[PDB]
Amino acid sequence: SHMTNDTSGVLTIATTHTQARYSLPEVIKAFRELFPEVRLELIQGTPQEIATLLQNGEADIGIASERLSNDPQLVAFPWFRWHHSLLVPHDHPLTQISPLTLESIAKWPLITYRQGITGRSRIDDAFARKGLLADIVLSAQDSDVIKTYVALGLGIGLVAEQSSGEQEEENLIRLDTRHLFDANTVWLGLKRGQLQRNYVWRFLELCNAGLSVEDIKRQVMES
Amino acid sequence: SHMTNDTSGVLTIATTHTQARYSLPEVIKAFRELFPEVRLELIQGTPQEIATLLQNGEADIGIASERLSNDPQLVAFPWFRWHHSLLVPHDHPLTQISPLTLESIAKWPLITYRQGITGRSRIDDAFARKGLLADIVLSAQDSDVIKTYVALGLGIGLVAEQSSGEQEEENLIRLDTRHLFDANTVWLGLKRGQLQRNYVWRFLELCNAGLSVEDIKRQVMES
Repeated sequence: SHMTNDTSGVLTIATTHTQARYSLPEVIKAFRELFPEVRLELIQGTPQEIATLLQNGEADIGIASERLSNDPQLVAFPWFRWHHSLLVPHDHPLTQISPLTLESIAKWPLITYRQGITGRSRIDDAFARKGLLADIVLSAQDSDVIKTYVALGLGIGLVAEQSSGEQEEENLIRLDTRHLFDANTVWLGLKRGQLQRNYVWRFLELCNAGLSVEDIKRQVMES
Repeated sequence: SHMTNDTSGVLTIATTHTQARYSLPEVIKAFRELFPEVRLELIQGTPQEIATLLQNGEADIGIASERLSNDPQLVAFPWFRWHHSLLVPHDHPLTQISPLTLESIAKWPLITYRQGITGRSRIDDAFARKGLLADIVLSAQDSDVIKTYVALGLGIGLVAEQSSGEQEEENLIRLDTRHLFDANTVWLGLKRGQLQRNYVWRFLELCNAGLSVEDIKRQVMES
């Protein structure tokens, strides 16, 4: 097979709860087969921590939807795009509405992410187009807390579509609302101007077949 | 409790992933029956955030295992005690190793809470008594990330025992390690010298048959 079979080292990834649970596992699987002798470590944190770990060299790759593509000291690459969905009890009024609207949604107590995490600004901007503030009864740092309080009757949720919405957890159900909110990007961030072991560049290629190692590198070293 | 049918206001509780998921829901159900007209809001955050929100009055009650009982500006009451347990795949060597010792566990990749959160220091200290550092292969902000990576194969997990609760892990098993680590405590904190609405005082009581309302007030106020 491959030439990367005795490649060794330690790849440290810093990431959020969202990608840790809903996107990375697949990629990690692929990477462990490809690089069996490379130790992989993860640190979970907020976007702001992820950016600091990057600028200190405490992590090799940072993965999040916020603050990586706007840091002078990093360089970030698109991984995939995603949208929020509505998470509601299986028989909630909103399930007998249609077309779903922002007006519609703004009527219910809302359970979603704190500011500056998992696309929260997209939710806010969506309502702002209609002059509205959302009724936020729970500010979560993760989709799992959201599911708990939707199940518990406290309000409806806005979550990342990939948080599976919640397909398994029965009595809950995801309603697609692509038409109401703008898209998000998950970013792959590296420290600007910093050389990296081979398995680091290879790792970006595994998340996004659309990236080329040459172009990524040429672009980290621009400065 | 028809005395309190028309009690109204906003109760803001600040808390961690752990209690938001595994202990509060029950209490919150109780509270919503008792106080149907009071609006309940939750903020999820790190223990240090929680302390700040209390200092600022941005939250009425703070609930966490760390940093509340040692802040000069807060007053904290014990809610209950809890221990870590060991989360491993169904067919893992550790399920075949018997008596489970620190030294044994120390051999494997650990997936556990980051320092400062969900009793991590009970873990570090336990190991330090044996001259050991744990191999942290993933440092987590919450127990669901830990579940995902243990399931994936990355390593074994040290998790709060209470996170087993619901939809309990398919092909994972919890091994009892109370004899190996010390207990943790979950605190209920209020701002010291702060006056409150009647329902805040009740929430605390509702949480703990131990404390009475008068003793809570007396002790928050005494300084």
